[PDB]
Amino acid sequence: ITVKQTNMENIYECEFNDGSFRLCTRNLVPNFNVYGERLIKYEGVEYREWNAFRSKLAGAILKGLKTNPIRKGTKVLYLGAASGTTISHVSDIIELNGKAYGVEFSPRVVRELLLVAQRRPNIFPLLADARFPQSYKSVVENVDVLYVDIAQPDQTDIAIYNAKFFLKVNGDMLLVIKARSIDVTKDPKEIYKTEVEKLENSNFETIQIINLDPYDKDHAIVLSKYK
RNA sequence: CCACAGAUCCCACCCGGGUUGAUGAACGA
RNA sequence: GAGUGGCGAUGAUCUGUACCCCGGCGGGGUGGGUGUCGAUGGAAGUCUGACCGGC
Repeated sequence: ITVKQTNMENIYECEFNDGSFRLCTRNLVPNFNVYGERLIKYEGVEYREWNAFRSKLAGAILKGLKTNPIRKGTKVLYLGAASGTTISHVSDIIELNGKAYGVEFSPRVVRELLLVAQRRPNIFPLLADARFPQSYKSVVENVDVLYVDIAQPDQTDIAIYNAKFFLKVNGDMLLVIKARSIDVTKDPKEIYKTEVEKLENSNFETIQIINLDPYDKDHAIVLSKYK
């Protein structure tokens, strides 16, 4: 075993007893895991193993995401927080300084998000519909990163709408494009092109476009900058 | 010896089972 | 001149030589099994489908 820093703040890799390499984050709440993930101690510091198959952000990293705009003390608005798998990892990355506002409109699921956000001062859960930022306007601030993973046909439009509400100028947006929930009939690759055009036809400046394959089928993630 | 009975067996329908479980399957608030 | 303090059944040794280490000893780690509990940890990991009867 060995753990060491990567190009990106508070994100680390492990050399393993066998010789595999897995991503991990520095555990903000030591002894405690959110999904079933492995806890690893090295030189008396505890890391949480970041499974790429579950977290699209880890997936994006392993698919060579240039620069990660989520770091120490970053303010992120996180649309589609779901059960808290990925958002827990951005909690770790961001540390007590930065803040993460987790928007999620499915109660059956915010149920389990609560448990994550109780243990974590970083995370401000919100049972609200991301199509109406008016209904959480009164709790959030402006932000550096708009991380958007929402299952919706008009997911791109929703994201833009939130952006002009809460995204700082020169802030970054990580937008997960879910082809099969925008249209199961269309070709995933046509969809990626047309949704990126929406961002450009607003004024987002496409920085990097990644295809999340192995890890996520018919998905892509866009990193771009709001102007 | 036949006749006729008997009940069984199916045998197939018939019904219910039954698409909201037939089966068999060794326990321990 | 008076009182105290003096081996020993009313009881020494042998083995948990742990490893080896740095300074017989100090400290160190690695060990054993054992007390606690835990983790989430690890366990063909989670039955079966042709026709069941009543008549």
